[PDB]
Amino acid sequence: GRPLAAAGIVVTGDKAVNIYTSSQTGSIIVKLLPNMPKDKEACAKAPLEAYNRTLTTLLTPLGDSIRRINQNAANILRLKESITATNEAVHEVTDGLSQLAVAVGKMQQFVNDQFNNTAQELDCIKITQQVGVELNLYLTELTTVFGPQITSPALTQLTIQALYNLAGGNMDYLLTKLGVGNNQLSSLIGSGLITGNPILYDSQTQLLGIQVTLPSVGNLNNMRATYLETLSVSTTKGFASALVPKVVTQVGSVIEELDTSYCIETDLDLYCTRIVTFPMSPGIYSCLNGNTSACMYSKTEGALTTPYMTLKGSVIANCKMTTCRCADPPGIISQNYGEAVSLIDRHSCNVLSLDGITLRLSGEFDATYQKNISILDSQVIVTGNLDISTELGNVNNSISNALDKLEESNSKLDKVNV
Amino acid sequence: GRPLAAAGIVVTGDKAVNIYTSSQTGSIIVKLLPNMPKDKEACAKAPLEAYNRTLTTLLTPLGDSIRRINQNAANILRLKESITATNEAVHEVTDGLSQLAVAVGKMQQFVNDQFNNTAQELDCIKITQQVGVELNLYLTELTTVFGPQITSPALTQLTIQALYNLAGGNMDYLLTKLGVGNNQLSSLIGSGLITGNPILYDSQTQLLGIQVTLPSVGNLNNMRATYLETLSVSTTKGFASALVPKVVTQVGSVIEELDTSYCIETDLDLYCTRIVTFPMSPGIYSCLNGNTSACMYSKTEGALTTPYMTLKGSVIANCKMTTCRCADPPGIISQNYGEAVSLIDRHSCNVLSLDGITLRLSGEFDATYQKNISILDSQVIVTGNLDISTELGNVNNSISNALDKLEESNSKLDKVNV
Amino acid sequence: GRPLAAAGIVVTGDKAVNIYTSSQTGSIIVKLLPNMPKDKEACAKAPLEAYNRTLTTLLTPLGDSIRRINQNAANILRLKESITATNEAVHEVTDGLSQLAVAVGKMQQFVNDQFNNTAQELDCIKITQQVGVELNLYLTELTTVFGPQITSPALTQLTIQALYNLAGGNMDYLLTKLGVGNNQLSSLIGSGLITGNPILYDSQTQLLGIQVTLPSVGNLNNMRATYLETLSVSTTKGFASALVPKVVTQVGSVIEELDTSYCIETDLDLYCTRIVTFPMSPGIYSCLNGNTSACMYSKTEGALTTPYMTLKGSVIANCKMTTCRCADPPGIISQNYGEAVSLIDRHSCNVLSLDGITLRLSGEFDATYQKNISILDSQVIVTGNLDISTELGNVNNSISNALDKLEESNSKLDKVNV
Ligand SMILES: *[C@@H]1O[C@H](CO)[C@@H](O[C@@H]2O[C@H](CO)[C@@H](O)[C@H](O)[C@H]2NC(C)=O)[C@H](O)[C@H]1NC(C)=O
Ligand SMILES: *[C@@H]1O[C@H](CO)[C@@H](O[C@@H]2O[C@H](CO)[C@@H](O)[C@H](O)[C@H]2NC(C)=O)[C@H](O)[C@H]1NC(C)=O
Ligand SMILES: *[C@@H]1O[C@H](CO)[C@@H](O[C@@H]2O[C@H](CO)[C@@H](O)[C@H](O)[C@H]2NC(C)=O)[C@H](O)[C@H]1NC(C)=O
Ligand SMILES: *[C@@H]1O[C@H](CO)[C@@H](O[C@@H]2O[C@H](CO)[C@@H](O)[C@H](O)[C@H]2NC(C)=O)[C@H](O)[C@H]1NC(C)=O
Ligand SMILES: *[C@@H]1O[C@H](CO)[C@@H](O[C@@H]2O[C@H](CO)[C@@H](O)[C@H](O)[C@H]2NC(C)=O)[C@H](O)[C@H]1NC(C)=O
Ligand SMILES: *[C@@H]1O[C@H](CO)[C@@H](O[C@@H]2O[C@H](CO)[C@@H](O)[C@H](O)[C@H]2NC(C)=O)[C@H](O)[C@H]1NC(C)=O
Repeated sequence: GRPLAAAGIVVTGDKAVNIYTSSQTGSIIVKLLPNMPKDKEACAKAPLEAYNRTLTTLLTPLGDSIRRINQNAANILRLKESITATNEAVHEVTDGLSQLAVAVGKMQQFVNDQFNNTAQELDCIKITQQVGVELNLYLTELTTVFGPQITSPALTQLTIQALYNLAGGNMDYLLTKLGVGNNQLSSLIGSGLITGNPILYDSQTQLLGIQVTLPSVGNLNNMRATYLETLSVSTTKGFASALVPKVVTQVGSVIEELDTSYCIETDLDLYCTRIVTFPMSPGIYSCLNGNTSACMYSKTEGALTTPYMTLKGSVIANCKMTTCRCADPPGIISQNYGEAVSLIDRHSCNVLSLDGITLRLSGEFDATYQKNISILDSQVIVTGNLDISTELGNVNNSISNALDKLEESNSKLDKVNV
Repeated sequence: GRPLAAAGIVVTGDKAVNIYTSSQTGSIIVKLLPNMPKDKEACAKAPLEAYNRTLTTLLTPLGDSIRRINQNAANILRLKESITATNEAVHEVTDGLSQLAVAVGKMQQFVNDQFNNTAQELDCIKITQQVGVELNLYLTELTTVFGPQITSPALTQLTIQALYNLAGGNMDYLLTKLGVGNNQLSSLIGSGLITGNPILYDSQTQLLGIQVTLPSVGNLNNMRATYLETLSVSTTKGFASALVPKVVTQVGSVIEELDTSYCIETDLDLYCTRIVTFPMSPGIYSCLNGNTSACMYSKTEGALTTPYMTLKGSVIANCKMTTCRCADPPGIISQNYGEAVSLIDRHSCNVLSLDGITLRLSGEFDATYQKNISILDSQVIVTGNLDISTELGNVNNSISNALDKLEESNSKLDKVNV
Repeated sequence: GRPLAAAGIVVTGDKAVNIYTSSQTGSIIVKLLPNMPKDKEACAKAPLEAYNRTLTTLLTPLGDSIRRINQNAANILRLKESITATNEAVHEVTDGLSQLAVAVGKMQQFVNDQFNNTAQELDCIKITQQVGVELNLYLTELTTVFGPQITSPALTQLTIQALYNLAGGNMDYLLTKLGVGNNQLSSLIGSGLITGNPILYDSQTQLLGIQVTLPSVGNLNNMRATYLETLSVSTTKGFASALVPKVVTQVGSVIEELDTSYCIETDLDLYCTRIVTFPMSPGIYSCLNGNTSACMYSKTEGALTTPYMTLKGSVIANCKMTTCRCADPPGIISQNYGEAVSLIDRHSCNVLSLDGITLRLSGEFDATYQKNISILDSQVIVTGNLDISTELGNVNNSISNALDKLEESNSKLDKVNV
């Protein structure tokens, strides 16, 4: 209840009681080498060759710690020597063309077998690239999901992902088989009852095997363990402390001291191997129900003992035995006689100064973790800036003048008599 | 032994005793920047520039927390003007060829200095690629081997790989120097005695220094600590519990209670700073040897105390004070009078329901962790599909007709008289 | 002091006293997807597509555990049929040129639109490459900085980097707000008071949210807790042990026993929720000040109790009740009567053998962790080795002979009469 805080007794903890047993075994088999494409191309043989190599460099130590555990007549002749020499000049132009047509034809299948020789080059780079990145993502994924197991041979608390994969996704089913509620997983994992340890590792196949161990818990209703602490308050004796156990468990109208030696405690759940309770004095039970007039006090204390304590980011102090100075909101703190002890939290004070120390009962820290990616523009020297049109045009035009200069020639024959 | 389980006393733990001391220091110096090729090419300057940058973004915080701690006469003339104009048409075809031969020659050293300009491009990409992947593998390798040390300044349990590297591979030698057996490494690492902490980090060289601390253990034979717990069994008094210590150590015929406050316990090994034993009542020693008739009982118990407990995934319960209902294999469970307490495990029951809770004494979970890699086929627009043969052929053929049309011309002169 | 070691009492621990409270909350919001370049190019859509995919495959499990919690006349005619056929041979050479000039022009815009088609290909690969590597560095960076939080839903000890980012770099300011000194951070983080747990995760935006919890500590000067242990030394009784508490706290001239149940201990700092001290016998206080003649002894011990213990990599043993054999430096060890107990460390012995075990008080292990990167030289088939100069030259030269063979023709006409 609450009136028990009128005798220096304050409830610090309140959690449910559970009984567990490590009677659930599993076996997660991890395939270090991902499933390569059906194409089976040896173009990704480069990124993988290095990936598989960094696996042996990373797993061997782990596997090691397991394996060991007339006058005109001269003109008619001159004309002959003129056209017999003209044909001599045409036969050469023909050789220059019949050999240049080869220099162009030879250059055809060249640039063709060089662009087609690049079509298979760039094709490989894109594949190698994708694989190189996709393969790195996996190695940085395993060292996160199964890090704890890779980094140590002995039992290590599993990873959510590792467990998520174990249940095959269907989590609500896994929990039910163990007897765990939805609002109890956070504490279940944070208890070290979900451990795992490597068992068999193959260097060749790169296939890691892990042995999982899960607990079977049985919740106990109507039974809740309560943690109790006490401060110093003046009484009939004078400056004494209330006498109450540290941990108690209640069922209906039965209250007894709980031995937390057989149990693993959390923030809101206690998983116990066994339950051992002890009978408490009748004067104690009477008090814990509300009868504050039943609690016994004693001077079991020294001079260096503190008149306060910490509870859930708060400070519970006796402000009549110590001046509670509230800094941020100026003024001295106190409480009605109904409560022998004052509770100071964030709702009434941000900075407090007690006898000796100065605790800060408030604070806020908001930060952002991001990354600014900047890519460099590597100017590629490769450019398509070949301008041979100035020469090409002078040909498409020079040919025109060669055709008409011939037309005049061929038309000068239309005027020949005989 | 086993007959002690006839008085409600059950052996839960059984481990060897060890004496240890943190008198072994080491120093692992990690080279964050790998050994670059002797070629010293500045083609891998891109992947490294970013890698070295993410190291300072990842290590600075760590280093920070350390730095601060006639009528025919007209024909003879007409023929002249016919061939003087024909040569006029040949001189132009020559200019068109002598300028096209340049347009082709200029295009030669172009595509040549563009394919050769690509031969050094693709060459760089392949290098950059390999480095980019190889360098990522290392960063995802260090955050796994030396993660614990990078993530925290204070002492942190080393990684198998970190230790494996420390011993230089030869592990059997390292253990011998510390006095550790082969079948004792699993517990040795899982004790937190193999810790390490960063000491000196250089931002420039990217060279991390870690201080290792190893224990020197001395095994004690003939001495084994045994953990003992007790349940409630009806006796001369009626509904009482046997009185026996929690931890005891035996040597030959000497049995005494062991103080486990100076020791770190494991699954099968206890590493102790010291050994403190206490003498136990003669009535106790007599019992632990086999004389069950010597053990004393007492009603040190409450009403909320459990009539059972958990042991190695099993449930040891008194099935005469509580109805043990076996679910999976229907039927009530009990045991011969020879054993006051019943042991229920997987070999006799898969699901049990006791007074209050229902524990599951069996379960199997097999899962597989893999990754399906699928690469995309980026169709490269670059193709070698230049078909200039239709035009090329029309030349290799048109030249033939130009050669024979000239042969007729040159043969029409063989029939000239003078 | 030191004279207390003349009664078998040795100081093992010496740390400062602190009062803490979890009254400091923070919220680190992590942007899983980095800030892409302003260019917004879809050329990095490949590496990111896979990166974002491995995030959902890595975070969903985490988010899941939160969402649910004449005769010559014949000659004048023969000459006509000679040049009319010669022009017939020139008109064809013209067609072969006017069609080859097209085969070259068509090949111009081809290799041009294939090199320019590659200029945008290589450009993309370089971008994709840089992004692929830069993006991998981030995923291997987060699984290290926020690994503990990604791997578990419940509270987990933060990472230096995570905290460094929280304080926005300015660390000296953060500590001051909590009341932590510079030479106290190592112990502060290694206490589990700097915890954090995921609270909200968005699958779409890939934005992780973590709730941070920091303590507010108030140092206590003039007060230092001291850990005390005792060995067996012969006295008036004979073979007994000194009687002194395990932990004590002193303030000025006030010495009392300290209850370390409310406190978290470290290597040099104790962070306590509260301080509970107990009064000790006057005979005890007198001794701890120096009056060794005031300490009481008792035979509270068994036969299996050890005559030694471990302290900071050393062994404190009674070398008059046990023969201390120093191995490395041969000889038996002992100490002046002034000190009832001998302290054996590295400064006086490297290997020791006591009654039962043989501890090694010295050792050094230096190792180096590095990586040798070797890149492969993938010979690119793409080469610029087109040598069409042998054919090109035969044209540039054949044209010369065609020009002069025509010059003779055109000069044979200069000798024509009419
Ligand atoms: C990954 O690399 C390791 C490197 O050791 C390879 O291990 C070899 O496995 C073959 C069989 O596949 C054995 O015959 C060899 O003895 C191993 N190498 C040596 C010399 O130890 C392994 O093959 C690689 N995995 C794959 C499938 O690529
Ligand atoms: C990364 O880039 C972002 C976006 O440009 C930067 O965001 C800035 O944040 C600061 C506060 O920390 C603001 O004052 C600026 O206005 C923001 N800039 C803009 C234009 O958005 C951020 O500074 C960069 N991160 C670092 C530290 O390099
Ligand atoms: C890795 O990157 C860091 C970024 O800080 C580099 O640090 C520089 O180191 C040089 C000496 O090599 C110093 O002169 C500079 O002051 C440092 N940079 C600054 C401005 O802090 C470091 O050089 C890089 N490492 C290598 C070898 O590439
Ligand atoms: C990845 O690919 C593998 C191989 O194709 C898939 O394996 C399937 O596994 C399921 C059971 O989980 C079987 O029912 C199928 O027959 C398997 N397929 C084949 C053809 O082998 C697997 O499903 C894929 N992983 C996921 C979940 O995407
Ligand atoms: C990263 O990948 C996830 C894969 O689930 C994407 O999730 C989708 O988010 C869109 C909105 O952006 C939803 O409409 C879809 O329903 C989600 N996919 C499905 C089918 O679950 C997410 O968009 C990706 N992130 C980015 C920004 O690329
Ligand atoms: C990686 O390369 C380095 C540098 O070559 C090697 O360094 C050698 O280290 C050993 C001792 O471990 C020396 O004996 C050699 O002289 C060193 N070699 C040289 C030339 O420096 C190292 O061996 C390589 N690492 C491994 C194990 O492959």
